[PDB]
Amino acid sequence: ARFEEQKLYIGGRYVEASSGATFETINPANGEVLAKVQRASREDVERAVQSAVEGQKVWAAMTAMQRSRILRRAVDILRERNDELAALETLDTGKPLAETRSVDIVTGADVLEYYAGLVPAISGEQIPLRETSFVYTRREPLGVVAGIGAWNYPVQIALWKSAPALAAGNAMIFKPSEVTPLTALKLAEIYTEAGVPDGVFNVLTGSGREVGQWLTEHPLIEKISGKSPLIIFPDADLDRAADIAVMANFFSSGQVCTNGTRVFIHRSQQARFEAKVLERVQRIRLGDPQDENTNFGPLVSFPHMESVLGYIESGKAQKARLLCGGERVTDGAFGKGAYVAPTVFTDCRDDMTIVREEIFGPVMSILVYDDEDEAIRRANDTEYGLAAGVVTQDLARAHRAIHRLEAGICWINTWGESPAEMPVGGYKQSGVGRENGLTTLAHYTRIKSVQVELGDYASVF
Amino acid sequence: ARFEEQKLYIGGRYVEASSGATFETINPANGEVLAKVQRASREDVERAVQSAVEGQKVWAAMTAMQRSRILRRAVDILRERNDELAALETLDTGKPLAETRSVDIVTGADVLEYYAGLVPAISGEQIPLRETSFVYTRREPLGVVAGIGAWNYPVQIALWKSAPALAAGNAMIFKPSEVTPLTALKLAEIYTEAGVPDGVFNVLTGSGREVGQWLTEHPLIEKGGKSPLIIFPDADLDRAADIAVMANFFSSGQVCTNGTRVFIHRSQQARFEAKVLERVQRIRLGDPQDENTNFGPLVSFPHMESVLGYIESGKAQKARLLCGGERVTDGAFGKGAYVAPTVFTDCRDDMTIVREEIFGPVMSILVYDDEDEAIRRANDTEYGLAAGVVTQDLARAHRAIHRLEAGICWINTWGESPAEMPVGGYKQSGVGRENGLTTLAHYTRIKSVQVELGDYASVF
Amino acid sequence: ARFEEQKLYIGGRYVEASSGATFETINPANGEVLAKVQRASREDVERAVQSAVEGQKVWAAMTAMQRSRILRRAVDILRERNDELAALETLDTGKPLAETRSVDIVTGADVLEYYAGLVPAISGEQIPLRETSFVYTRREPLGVVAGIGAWNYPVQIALWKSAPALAAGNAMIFKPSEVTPLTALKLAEIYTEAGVPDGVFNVLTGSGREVGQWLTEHPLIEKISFTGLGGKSPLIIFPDADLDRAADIAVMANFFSSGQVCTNGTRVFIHRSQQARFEAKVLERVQRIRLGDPQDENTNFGPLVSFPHMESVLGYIESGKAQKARLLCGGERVTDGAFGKGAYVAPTVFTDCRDDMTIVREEIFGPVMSILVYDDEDEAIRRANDTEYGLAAGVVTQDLARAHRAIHRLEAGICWINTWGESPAEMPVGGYKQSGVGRENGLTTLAHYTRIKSVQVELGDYASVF
Amino acid sequence: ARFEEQKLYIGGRYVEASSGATFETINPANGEVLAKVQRASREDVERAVQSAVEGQKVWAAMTAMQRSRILRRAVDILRERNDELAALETLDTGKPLAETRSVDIVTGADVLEYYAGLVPAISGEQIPLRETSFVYTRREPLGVVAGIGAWNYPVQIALWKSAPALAAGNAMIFKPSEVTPLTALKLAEIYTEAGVPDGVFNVLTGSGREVGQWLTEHPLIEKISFTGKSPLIIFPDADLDRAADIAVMANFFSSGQVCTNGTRVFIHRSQQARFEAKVLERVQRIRLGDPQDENTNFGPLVSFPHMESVLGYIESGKAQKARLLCGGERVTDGAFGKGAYVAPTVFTDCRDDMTIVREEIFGPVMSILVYDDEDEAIRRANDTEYGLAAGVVTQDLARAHRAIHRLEAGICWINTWGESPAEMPVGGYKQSGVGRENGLTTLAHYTRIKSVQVELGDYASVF
Ligand SMILES: [K+]
Ligand SMILES: [K+]
Ligand SMILES: [K+]
Ligand SMILES: [K+]
Repeated sequence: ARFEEQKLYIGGRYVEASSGATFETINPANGEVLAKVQRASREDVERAVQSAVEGQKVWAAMTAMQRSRILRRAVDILRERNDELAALETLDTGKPLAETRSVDIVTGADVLEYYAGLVPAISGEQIPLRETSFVYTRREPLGVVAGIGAWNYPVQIALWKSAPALAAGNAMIFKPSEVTPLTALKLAEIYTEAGVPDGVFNVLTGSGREVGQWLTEHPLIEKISGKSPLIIFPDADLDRAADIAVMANFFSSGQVCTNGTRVFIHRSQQARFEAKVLERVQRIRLGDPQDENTNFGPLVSFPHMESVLGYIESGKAQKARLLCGGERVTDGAFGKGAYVAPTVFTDCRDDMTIVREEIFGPVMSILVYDDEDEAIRRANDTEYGLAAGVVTQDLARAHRAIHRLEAGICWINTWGESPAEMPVGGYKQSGVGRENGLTTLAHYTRIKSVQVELGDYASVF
Repeated sequence: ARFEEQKLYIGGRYVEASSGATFETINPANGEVLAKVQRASREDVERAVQSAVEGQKVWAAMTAMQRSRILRRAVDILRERNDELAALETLDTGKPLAETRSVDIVTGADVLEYYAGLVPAISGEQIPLRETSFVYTRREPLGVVAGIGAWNYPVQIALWKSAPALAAGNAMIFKPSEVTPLTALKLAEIYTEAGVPDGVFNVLTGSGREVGQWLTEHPLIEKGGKSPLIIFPDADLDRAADIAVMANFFSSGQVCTNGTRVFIHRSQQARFEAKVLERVQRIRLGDPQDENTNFGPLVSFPHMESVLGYIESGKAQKARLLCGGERVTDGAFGKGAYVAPTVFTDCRDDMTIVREEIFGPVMSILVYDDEDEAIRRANDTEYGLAAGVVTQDLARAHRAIHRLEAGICWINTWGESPAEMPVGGYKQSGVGRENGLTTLAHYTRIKSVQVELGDYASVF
Repeated sequence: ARFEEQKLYIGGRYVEASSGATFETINPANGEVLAKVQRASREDVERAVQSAVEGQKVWAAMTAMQRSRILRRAVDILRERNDELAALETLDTGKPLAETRSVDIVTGADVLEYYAGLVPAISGEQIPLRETSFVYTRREPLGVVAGIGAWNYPVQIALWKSAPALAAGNAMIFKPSEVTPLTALKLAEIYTEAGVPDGVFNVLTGSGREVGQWLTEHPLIEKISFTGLGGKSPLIIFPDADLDRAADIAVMANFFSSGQVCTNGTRVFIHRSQQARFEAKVLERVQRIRLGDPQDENTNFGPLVSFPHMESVLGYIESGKAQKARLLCGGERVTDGAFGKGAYVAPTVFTDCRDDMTIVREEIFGPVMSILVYDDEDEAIRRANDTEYGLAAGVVTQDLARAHRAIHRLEAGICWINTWGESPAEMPVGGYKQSGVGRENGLTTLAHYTRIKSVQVELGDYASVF
Repeated sequence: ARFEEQKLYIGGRYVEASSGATFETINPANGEVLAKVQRASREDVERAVQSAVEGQKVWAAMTAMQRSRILRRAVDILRERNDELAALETLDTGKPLAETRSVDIVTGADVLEYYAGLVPAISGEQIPLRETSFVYTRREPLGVVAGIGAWNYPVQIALWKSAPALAAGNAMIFKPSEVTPLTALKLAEIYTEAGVPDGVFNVLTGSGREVGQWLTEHPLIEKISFTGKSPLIIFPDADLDRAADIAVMANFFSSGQVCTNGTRVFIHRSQQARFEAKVLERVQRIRLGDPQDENTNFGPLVSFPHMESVLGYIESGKAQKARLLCGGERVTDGAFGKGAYVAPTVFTDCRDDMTIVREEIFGPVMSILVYDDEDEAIRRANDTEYGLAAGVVTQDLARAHRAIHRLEAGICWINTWGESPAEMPVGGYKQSGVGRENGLTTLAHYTRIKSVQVELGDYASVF
């Protein structure tokens, strides 16, 4: 009710859905209705697909450099409208302006810029077979792909998913989280203004698994779409360790997939470490995310808050020691918002629920260990295997330890800057591996292998 | 009957299954029971997994070049035993020895040889972030992976799947098709004899879907078409007929990539049919162990029954039966699963034999009037595995092939498939560097390591 | 006298050369003096080099993406000034405005845009050696490199050499051809306006081979790129060729830029049975070539680049006649009207040529096509290959097998089937460029302008045999 | 006189030179003549080239896997003949059998084995231009290339140069150092025995610069492969025992005859005394001796002229008042008098203007330089015309990382030394791994691109 009703984006313009049904997007800072948002119907999905199939033909028919300049123009518009997009994202997600202004759009534009540069670097192979025959391969666009948005980093993930897809000559239909639909629409406007052909990037808003499900079932849509340990070794700089543990747990109010929510500390260092974390947590600046001085906002929604409070209650019941936080923040204007205080449990155990399960809120679990191998064994003892980190002054030891840790992303004496080829939100590494940029593009193309026979054809018949 | 009971292969040796159950593998040339074969139980899966987990650590702890040398030793053994493995494959599958001796083991050994030489090249990336920080990557083995066998090219596909997986430092648990389980056990023996550590290549036999599911569900286990052939009016028709015949009757039509929808221009239909007929009439159907045979029985009696059902459907929908169309029962052939080479013509796009994959020796000939129409109809299908054109014109050959929607494309030939695709049959004698490297990457995972050497910054 | 004296370009501005010596650049269309141009001394080379050393440090300190942003701004400016730069190129080279306005700056900007986009992809390798030890690599700028220009595509080649050198983080000192020095200086201004730091692209003009020698001799110049690539490239027209397409290709392959192109197909092989029909088709096309004032956009064939080059070409034409080649058309200087004041040679075709003729054996770099008859395919290929040169080759045929088979048998690096003239980006030849670059060709080129630094780290114990 | 006169190896066989001239190769351990060796003439170079041209065509006509298998067969023969080849290399070079038996042939064969595996991984590209035109590229062999040998790692360098050249489908004409020509010929026989076609690897021996020049001049030779004062900076927080082990290894391995040797050793003033005592103790237990004895780890220099050159440099250091810490003379006791033995030598309190500091010596002579601060050390380290390798020793890896950024050498070591990159034809210890886009990249340098544009549409002409 703050903004006019949000409509579907198909064919370079907004169009009315065919379901007559809507949902609300709520500012988590105050419970205010930001906008009513239209639910795409199945008919509307078909409409987006046909728009996208035709649009993709125009896009693919352009030269590589033509596509590249168009995407580079979208980058420009993104950087000009950075503060405006951030403010909108802050309203929708609850994330502090200090985060959204310096991370979400910035890194998003950066990856779009990066991929735009690789568009003219997509080529195939030639393979000699014999004097009278050879093979050449062509990399062709998939056609139409679908992208499913995240609620923690809406615009960043929209950029992360659409950039390689569009760069590889595909159209994308994007469905943002129902929790956070606003910036995705803004993104689509920007693509259109930058010269991206109609239907190349359509946005379908929808709730529950339905709109996502229709994209999945549609035969013309070619493609679709942690409890990380932090081990503090005995020779760690404890100030660095506490800064890392705090950043790893409370940035974006703990709503990051790669968060280091299981913090292993050696028995001999437990007392000092707890005191240092305590000190850092007490000076966290929780507040209204529209205040530039806030560095810790409310959670993304009320139902998520209730879920986090459920986990915290689980931690108390299971006899984890509560070091700080542990409740909803309700004084002042906070009581109308979805605020959970930065929470830390210690003396945890591996069978505890707060330790086994992803919480996706500001809840750190501190676990005590006695020897190095034990800690690594326990760090690995999980279903997930997303990220891991070690803190130590001995790099030979760190080197040894990361060989033994079963995780795709490993941090040594830092945390949070995730590999550039991974569609996970938060800090992103300001540099990409050539092969990962090119391998990612390669995922959005299919290979055709053409064998040319120049000689006689042999038949056994 | 012919051979002793076949056991499970776990840990560098044969071991007893714990199901108390067996199935038979049958010689399709004469219907004799080749062997009773043990069924793996769920506990036998668990046993194979623990063996594999431990074997993989020994394997992965070796250098890439150490593994490569071992794999090359298996290559050397495979070439020595080529003829013997070929004859066994012919017993189990019915495929002519002339094929098995020159294709199945030769190309499988080739691909093992290829990955052994390529793997030590693989390195990681290093990426500076700023003066005090950098990230690097390394590719690591997945761990234990599962391989599911094909019935049409049992040992070739066993080699095609195990080669990159083993080269990349994984263990594989392999489950051959219940129709054709014999050669996969021989391959396991050969890996062991080559020096592959115990547990690195285990084989579990099983009937139906159960063993497959058990592998799929295991938490420690990490991981057809209706292809069109378009004959353009400027084609050499003799070459076209050669291509169409090979594309339909090699391995008795049991190839995934077969050109089972043959488009011919209306003005050339009559002459093309006569040329196909001349070639079909000299096909040498017979005992597949006889080196002079070039067309054997189908792989099994149930598969024969399914093909005969499709042939019945063709007649029912009034396709014109040009030749073949029945089981061959003369003399000793009536004891085998022999279906004559079969050609239907005057076919239409909506016919069941045209829409559905038969996996038997049934060619469908379709008439077109113009080139755009032939391309449109060729593309009008859910499948998209392979396609080919026959023409002598430079522009038309490339133009047409680029408009066809298939991943494997042939100009003026048929049948030799890219070496990076686990498709049985003839293989291209050449591999793209990127294709080879990419296949290897499917059997590895990337670990990214970021090191901060300076101060760490925090917003809190 | 048309333009003011042209100075050296060092440190983001024009500075005086230390000698008082100058040379002239001449408009080949009318013999007029376009400008006096200063000749650099050895001291100016030192000056330019010291400037380059320092500019390069500032340039290299930026990230690859920051460099690429700046180079993209240069691209934007080049597009803005396309017509102005083309007009100037036409004055200096005598090439038709229709060519310069659509080819020279357009493709040069294209290649700058390509390398700008490609360079931020470059990463290094990490190679584990054992549990406790690894080595990693990094690519680094060479430092200061030099480039030597060509007279036939001055600005296009200046862009071709400076684009990957600069993208990779180096500085370049460029010496354009003394025949055509004007546009290189304009390029230098444009790099500066775009934000390329002072000293990163310096231009030194000079006569003869001395400036080139001083650049080579300097110890702080890491690499020098000379190209200012001989060819006597064959075009084989097979009997099943479309003869109209073949005639079109042959004339484009011989008379574009008035025949002053490294890759030209100056030996045209025709089957004996088709010689007369093919000649008639070439002659028809040659007769409608619009030779004239290059400033007129309607002109498609200009004068040669200089009077001396014209005399050299006329010398070859005299040789062809003396050796009894049959003259099909042209064969003389064009002197009617104002053309007498310019360096104009008529489009010339000899036929009944023989492999031992001088015009067949030697590169002419002028508008002189040699037509040779053959009797079979193996003979054509053998004779096409029988030459010291191995630059380009082309075939015209409608048959799928013959097209690829003949090309596979031809010993040349640049090959064309049923076309001519669009050359690979990785080749520093002027003219039409292919609208697409192989990923590997691009990175390989970038790598020529970098060096590998290799760092091995030992985290564990060190072993000594002593 | 130990062996019969060595002839040229052209076209898979030994043939007589047409120069009428020979030179001698001398065993530096005892002064014995090993062999008279024929000098190739300009006419022999031509003969070798025409043999190479024809052989290369046979080699390139084979399938990629055929070439791969032949090169692998050569690897197996090299493993079989390791000890025999090592003994011969020891005779010719004076390098201890302990080195030659475990390093030279082992690592050479390792590199050939590596490249043999990549033969089938050579391929080109396809480049779309527009719907109606595309380009495909073919990687073809250059043809005939030349390799120039080095005297300090004869067989290893022969292997290092010939392996990618042959794997890429070229023929190579190889010219070993006149100081050490014997093993190159043995390698040539091994290639032939493995099935390499006649002419694909020819060997021409010669003295002076004649053969190398004639090869460079020859119009059918597409490429010639020819083969400083590297600093070792010991930071104040270095483990001095590690520092001393590295310094000693970096200076005295192969009797100091390695290209990448860290002959300028920078030590902080606060650590000079302790460091000197640690170097002294290690140097004193070096086992100088007959290189045929397995217990020897330090042999004579490669030749008598080289010894005299080294002794001249040692005289320069004394004359310029460098402080002699140890060694500093020819070892002449007993049998050693008949050989070319120079004691492991250490100068300290050196200065940057000293000849022994500024010039490369290629002998067992360490120059120790004192410094006061880290940036000064790094500056002085970079202040050399050369810029091959550098190393740092420190316990602070953050510091080491910063320092390698500032050091200008392209081969850098942190807390180690000696193992050079596996793409650089520099003898010695080698890194037991190669990054793909360098092995595969090196192969590319031995091929050229043929680019084929296919036009499927109308051809436009402005005329
Ligand atoms: K919301
Ligand atoms: K069977
Ligand atoms: K001029
Ligand atoms: K010697």
